[PDB]
This record gives sequence, C-alpha cells and structure tokens, in this order.
Amino acid sequence: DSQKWIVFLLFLIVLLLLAIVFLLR
Amino acid sequence: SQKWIVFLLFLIVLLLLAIVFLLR
Amino acid sequence: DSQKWIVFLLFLIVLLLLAIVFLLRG
Amino acid sequence: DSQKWIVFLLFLIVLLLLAIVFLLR
Amino acid sequence: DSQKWIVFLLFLIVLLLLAIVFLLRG
Ligand SMILES: CCCCCCCCOCCOCCOCCOCCO
Ligand SMILES: CCCCCCCCOCCOCCOCCOCCO
Repeated sequence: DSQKWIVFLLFLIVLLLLAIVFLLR
Repeated sequence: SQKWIVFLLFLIVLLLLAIVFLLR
Repeated sequence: DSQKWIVFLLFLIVLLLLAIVFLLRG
Repeated sequence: DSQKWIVFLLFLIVLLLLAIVFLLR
Repeated sequence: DSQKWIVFLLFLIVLLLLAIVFLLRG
C-alpha cells in the first residue's frame, strides 16, 4: 500500500525533525 | 490514512516553527 | 476532503522553509 | 487535481531543502 | 501514478533531512 509507505516516511521525517530540534537546542 | 497524514503534517509544522524560533 | 488540508499544511511548510532560508542568508 | 498540487508542493519542499543543505554546506 | 511521485519525493526529503543531520553532527 502506497499510503502506508507515505505514513511511514512522514513518521521518519517527524523523527528526523525531532533530532534536528534536539541538536539545535 | 488521511488522518495520519494530517496529524503528522501538523507535528511537522510545529517542529518547523520551533526550528524557526531557534534560528531567530 | 482532507486533500485541501494536506495542501494547506504543505503550503505552510513551504512558507516555513522560505523563512528558514531567509534566516540562514541573513 | 489535489494530487498534482500535493506533488508540486513536495517538489518545492525538496528544492527548498536542497537550498538549505547548500547554505549549511 | 501520483502516489509513486509522492513516495519518491518523500524519500528524497528523508535523504535531505539525513544530510542535514549529518551536517549538524559534523
Ligand atoms: C530552488 C533553489 C535551488 C536549490 C539549490 C541548489 C543549488 C544551490 O547552489 C546555488 C549556487 O549559488 C551559489 C551560492 O553562493 C554561495 C553560497 O553562499 C552565498 C549565500 O550568502
Ligand atoms: C533530490 C536530491 C536528493 C539527494 C540529496 C542527497 C545529498 C546530496 O546533496 C548534497 C548537496 O550539497 C551540495 C554540494 O555539497 C557541498 C559542496 O561544497 C562543500 C565544500 O566544497
């Protein structure tokens, strides 16, 4: 399912943004 | 799936706004 | 439908990334 | 078509992220 | 299809964010 992969990639993007915020803070 | 995408995009917007505040 | 919501959120993301680019430049 | 606009916005996001990477590199 | 383009662009975004994290750590 393409939607499942889209959701998984968005979750990965959320994790990467969290890591970026932690690095900046 | 649409609700998941909307919720994750809202989280992304929140995190990007936090990054913008951190830069400034 | 949620498609308009997704489009609006992505537009907000584009604006935020533009702001990030502007802050990085100056 | 909303899918076309979603793809267009994602492409703009990719270009902006590439510009950010170039600025930070 | 449009779904394939969305998946490909999200994968590119993931790669770019990974590069950003690598730069921040480096
Ligand atoms: C849609 C934007 C294009 C995506 C960026 C890819 C190309 C980035 O390279 C641009 C080359 O221009 C040279 C930049 O000048 C040196 C960088 O520092 C100047 C900023 O103050
Ligand atoms: C759609 C693009 C997805 C691929 C991105 C993966 C990372 C490759 O992009 C690197 C961008 O950086 C540009 C060149 O790197 C900096 C070179 O100058 C630094 C010292 O010379």
